[PDB]
Amino acid sequence: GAMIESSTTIQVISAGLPRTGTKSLKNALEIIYHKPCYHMFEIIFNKQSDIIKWQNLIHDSHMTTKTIAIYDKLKELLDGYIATTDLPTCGFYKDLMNIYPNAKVLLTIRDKYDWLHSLRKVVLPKSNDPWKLKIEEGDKVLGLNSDFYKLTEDSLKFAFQKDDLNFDDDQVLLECYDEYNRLVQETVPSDRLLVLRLGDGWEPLCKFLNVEIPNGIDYPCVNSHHQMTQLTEQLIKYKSLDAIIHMFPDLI
Ligand SMILES: Nc1ncnc2c1ncn2[C@@H]1O[C@H](COP(=O)(O)O)[C@@H](OP(=O)(O)O)[C@H]1O
Ligand SMILES: O=[N+]([O-])c1cc(N[C@@H]2CCN(Cc3ccccc3)C2)ccc1CO
Repeated sequence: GAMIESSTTIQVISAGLPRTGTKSLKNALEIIYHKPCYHMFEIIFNKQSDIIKWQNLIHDSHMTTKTIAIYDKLKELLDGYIATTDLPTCGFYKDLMNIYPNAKVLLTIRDKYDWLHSLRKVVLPKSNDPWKLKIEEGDKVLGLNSDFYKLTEDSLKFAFQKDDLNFDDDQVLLECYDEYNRLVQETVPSDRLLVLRLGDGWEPLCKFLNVEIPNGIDYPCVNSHHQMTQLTEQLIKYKSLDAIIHMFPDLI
């Protein structure tokens, strides 16, 4: 196809929850658009100063005049990006649709038990799981503190529309996952929504976005819980990111 000059603004809003292929989708959108896509890894690795900003925005999110200040801060946080994925953004999908009326919406989904298992290995181990201590030890190497965990918790509560949440309760998390995915599909006009399942690859995505399939580039497969376990163990072993980063090429 011909090469055209794409606008550096949010063109794709992905409402998918963490551990549904968000990092592979981020990578895929960056391959298509050649500009950055937001993700929790953007915060962790490039913009830890954004943590307090997302926390403030969530704090005010329950609240039109008030909306304009909030929408202005969302636009500010996303300046220079061509798409959003992952927490903390995904709970804001309805507001992002208003701010970027010409953006299209994605929802990444998967088997709920595979999702929960992945979530418990990477994002939200149970309180009494010994792996939680290793996760926390590796995170300190990256400069992540209790405010990072607060942002994860609060952005999940915001996405699930809950005042509080028993994070150690699998049944609660599974119900919230199903309800969240059902609500996205009931909210977004079908013309504006593409549901992606793990394994779908390039073709439905590129058709929805009116772009060619990237020539000679396989659809990304990154950020498996096995890979995250290795990342945590290697951070613990070497005590820095820069000592190990060459071992995690497309994930980091
Ligand atoms: N192209 C692909 N095909 C199959 N699974 C993929 C994939 N890309 C990512 N995944 C899976 O999506 C999960 C990561 O999602 P996210 O990037 O949103 O955290 C991981 O699940 P597992 O933890 O079950 O391996 C990973 O294996
Ligand atoms: O809020 N999330 O959804 C969310 C939270 C985390 N936190 C986890 C807890 C343990 N630590 C492991 C690690 C994962 C990746 C990079 C470095 C370290 C971070 C990670 C991802 C997401 C979504 O991509």
